[PDB]
Amino acid sequence: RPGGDTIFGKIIRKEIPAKIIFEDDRCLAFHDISPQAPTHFLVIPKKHISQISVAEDDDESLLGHLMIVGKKCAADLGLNKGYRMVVNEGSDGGQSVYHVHLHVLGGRQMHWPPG
Amino acid sequence: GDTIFGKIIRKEIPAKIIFEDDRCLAFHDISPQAPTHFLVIPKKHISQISVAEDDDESLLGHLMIVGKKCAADLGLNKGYRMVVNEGSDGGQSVYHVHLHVLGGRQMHWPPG
Ligand SMILES: O=C(NCCc1c[nH]c2ccccc12)OC[C@H]1O[C@@H](n2cnc3c2ncn2ccnc32)[C@H](O)[C@@H]1O
Repeated sequence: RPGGDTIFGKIIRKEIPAKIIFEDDRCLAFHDISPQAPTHFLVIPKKHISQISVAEDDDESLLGHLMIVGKKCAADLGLNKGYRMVVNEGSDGGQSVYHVHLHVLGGRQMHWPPG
Repeated sequence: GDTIFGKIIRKEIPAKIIFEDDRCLAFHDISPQAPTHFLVIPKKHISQISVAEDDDESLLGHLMIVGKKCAADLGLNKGYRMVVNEGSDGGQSVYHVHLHVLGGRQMHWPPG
């Protein structure tokens, strides 16, 4: 299926409700249901890629697109004091959904280390 | 608006370089927050992700691809976390765009 089998595939296909921020032919941005900051959203590819470790060389511009859409959405949402973008890989990185996704967090001071 | 990362690109100060090509550089972070902690930066001086141009998408993606190939080469088979900080709330420490890659331990939630 277009978008894959994960929960994020179902969001892409409008089978499960989500609070969409932005959508184009390549990606979808929506608020996280378990926010860790005052603003916390995800940007995901519509093409299913399970995790960043298996991304193809030809997936470069798509991955870049996630970050451009992320920074544009942060702007549109009024994160003028800044934000943090996170991609997690595998067990050690902390991945509960195996569909590549960019976390964007802001509206408070983010601390170091980033987990 | 030169930065310390500009000096690193120009080879004017030491850094432990992992990988270089014509448009980016990966090197170990001087202040590591995990057993493995490196940066991937563009050679082009983009001050912060918030000012990246549309035309830069491919380059930003390249940082992530380079980062994931370096992680594999450094033996990070249990996973890793990639981070880009923007602005004071993001805790951006150097005004030259950089991708952090951290692994070699469990990374926690929230991510700061
Ligand atoms: O994979 C990850 N890793 C980060 C967290 C983590 C998990 N395991 C770890 C072990 C260690 C450290 C961190 C972690 O995050 C997936 C994200 O998807 C979010 N999410 C899941 N379902 C929906 C949704 N967001 C909107 N939705 C709308 C409708 N349905 C959903 C979820 O809240 C989470 O932040």
